[PDB]
Amino acid sequence: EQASQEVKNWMTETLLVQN
Amino acid sequence: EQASQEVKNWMTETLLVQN
Repeated sequence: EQASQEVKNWMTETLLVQN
Repeated sequence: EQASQEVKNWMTETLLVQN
């Protein structure tokens, strides 16, 4: 599961800010 | 920095394998 609702939110937001 | 059941499973397993 590369991304999933909750996971997608963190994956994008978290990584988005980092990058 | 953040983990939640599903997120924890991926965060650990996914990152565990990577590292």
